Amino acid sequence: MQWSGARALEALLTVAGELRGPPLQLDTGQLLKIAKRGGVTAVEAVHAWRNALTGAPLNLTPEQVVAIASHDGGKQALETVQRLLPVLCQAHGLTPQQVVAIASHDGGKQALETVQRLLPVLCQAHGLTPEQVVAIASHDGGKQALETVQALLPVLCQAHGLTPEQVVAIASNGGGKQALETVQRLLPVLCQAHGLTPQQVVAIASNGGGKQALETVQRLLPVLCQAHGLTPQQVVAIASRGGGKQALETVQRLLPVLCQAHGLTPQQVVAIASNNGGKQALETVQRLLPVLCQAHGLTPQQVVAIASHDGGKQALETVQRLLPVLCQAHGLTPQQVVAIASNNGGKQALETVQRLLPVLCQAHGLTPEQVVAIASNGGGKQALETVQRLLPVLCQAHGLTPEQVVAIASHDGGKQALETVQRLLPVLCQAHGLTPQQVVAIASNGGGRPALESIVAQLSRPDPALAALTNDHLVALACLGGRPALDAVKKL
DNA sequence: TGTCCCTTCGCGTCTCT
DNA sequence: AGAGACGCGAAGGGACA
Repeated sequence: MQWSGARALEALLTVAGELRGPPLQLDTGQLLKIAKRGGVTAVEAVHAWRNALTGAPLNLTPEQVVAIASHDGGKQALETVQRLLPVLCQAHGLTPQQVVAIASHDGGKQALETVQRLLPVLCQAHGLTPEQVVAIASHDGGKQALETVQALLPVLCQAHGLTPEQVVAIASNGGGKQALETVQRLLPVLCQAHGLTPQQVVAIASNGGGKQALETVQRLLPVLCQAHGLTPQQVVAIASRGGGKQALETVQRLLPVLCQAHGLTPQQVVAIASNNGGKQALETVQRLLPVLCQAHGLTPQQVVAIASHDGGKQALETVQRLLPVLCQAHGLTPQQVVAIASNNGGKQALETVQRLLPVLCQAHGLTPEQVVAIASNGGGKQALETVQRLLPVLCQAHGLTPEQVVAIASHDGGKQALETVQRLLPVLCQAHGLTPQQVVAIASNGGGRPALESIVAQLSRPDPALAALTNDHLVALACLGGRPALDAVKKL
């Protein structure tokens, strides 16, 4: 495509077709996906050994191969997986899914090779579970996290009195080596000098870009409290709730402005920045707040709500754009649009709503009020889309009212709930004698899926705290609490 | 042009009261 | 109920060969 070599672009497009060909069945989006983050060697390599990967001792799925390949160094990983997957699975007892998960990142070769080399000395001499070692390694720069963990885990646990859980939490992100190193250096300083509980320091470090956040706090903590009247707790919030270095800096820079000119409480400013891409939200509310509280739009309170979530920027922009079209064209109050946008993935919901509202309301016979309810949760897009698919099959093949399906959908994780009802409603109702309404009741909550999955596992294989509770109790329990409630009872 | 490592950001799901 | 934690992963940048 680009410019350097000559004429061998044939060979590239040759292969591009043969991967739609018959070991893998790659669609366009996937080849694109590989080509994009993986590069051409990646695409070359998939083809290169696509039969070897599909069967043999590996028996990987296509989407697994895609997953491994579509990353910087993808080629290297694919080669390194062929070599090591069997030995890591047998000689160190990992699942394939685990080996893949290690591999599906930038520098997978380095991660895999380093696991092989250090999985024992960690699990043995530092009593770490393999789960934990995989966790540390399942990230960009895994080699470094692993390697650094080995070096510092004695030191961090002896001299600074940290739990191993905490060390793993820190290392189990991108930039582990850095966060670890930076903690070691700054833990005393931050603790004695700036007066922070080690718990808070670990909180901060246990995100991506922790090194930055630690350093930035040390520097900016005094100022934000002294000059800007923030509590250290409030500062730590920002620095560990996603905002990181960026948010802290942005807060300092934009705090006076948003309070004087745009008239917000610092309590709100913190709320807004205590999230991923605070910087983004903040800057977005600095603009846009006017045009939202004018161009009829909304109250500051409402704007703050929309912004106080991951990807607030997206939400605010999607609101300003689609607010008129939804309100005027599809007949929604601004109150509803705000509700829809006041969640993770607001942009996604609003957009999905606009395109599925009519579809649901004519073709599937829902009220708008219903659609809004479905949309007014985290992962709205997913529910709406799943409702669309699964409504007819749920009502016909499994005989539920719509009002029921909407109930199941109207909760965070709606998608999972619905899907899981589909899998389990039969086995539950016939094999263990539950009644749809019960199964629906269980599902109509947060954590509806794990509730159901738990409820089944229990009935099919009556785990240690057997009998005692009859089925109707387990149901009532699961509605009340869910998987927490059932696990909790099992522990008694 | 590939490989490896680091940081920021966005979406989705579950639980803790 | 809503806030907060957790998991997953895209995207963007830097360093070096």
